[PDB]
Amino acid sequence: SGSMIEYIIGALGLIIASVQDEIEDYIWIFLAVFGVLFAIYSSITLLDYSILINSISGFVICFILGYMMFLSGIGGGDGKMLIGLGALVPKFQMPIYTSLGTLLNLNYVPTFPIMVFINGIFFMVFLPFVILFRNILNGARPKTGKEFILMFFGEKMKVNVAKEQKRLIMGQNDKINFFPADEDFSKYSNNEEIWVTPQIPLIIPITLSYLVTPIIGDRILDFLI
Repeated sequence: SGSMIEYIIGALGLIIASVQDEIEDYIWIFLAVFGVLFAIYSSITLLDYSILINSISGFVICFILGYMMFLSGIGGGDGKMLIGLGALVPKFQMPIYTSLGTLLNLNYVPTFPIMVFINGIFFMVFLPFVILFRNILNGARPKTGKEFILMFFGEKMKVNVAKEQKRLIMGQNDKINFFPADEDFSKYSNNEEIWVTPQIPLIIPITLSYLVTPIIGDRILDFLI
């Protein structure tokens, strides 16, 4: 309940961010700045050096965790918006039910921004299953080997619609490259069926996570341990 006005602004940033899909660069930096500036105002106003400290700290702890996630190559992307969210909304109303939670929850530690990510990553684990159905409902069945694997991670449509939506060619039948990105690598095929990369941006699960975490908190970590 405390830091409400703040929370509402991160939510905006992420919904703009989750929807759009370059501007991902302007948003992250804006969140940090408004956040830091905002803390100054609240601090002097509320008269609590308490506020400012978590903020700066939050920005820092997050820079390190993502820069490391950046470096330990995995993170690849987004670690950045978790960064900015950090120096603004670290710490927000939220239930804890784990030993780790008592830890993630502390003085400087940006609890919510961090939590929003963890709960966010598990969500991404539903994705392949989301696409499994999108594909079922799309009236697509698999005829070959890699297709089954594909059924979970890719979406099948006609080269007409393929080019129409101008997507990344993933492969035909078993000629699948599960990591394609020669641009639209010569879409040279008949107006037939093809496999392509979907655009389900990990940004979403994190935004869903942003909104649900305040209600969920540590529960998922609990059940999964």
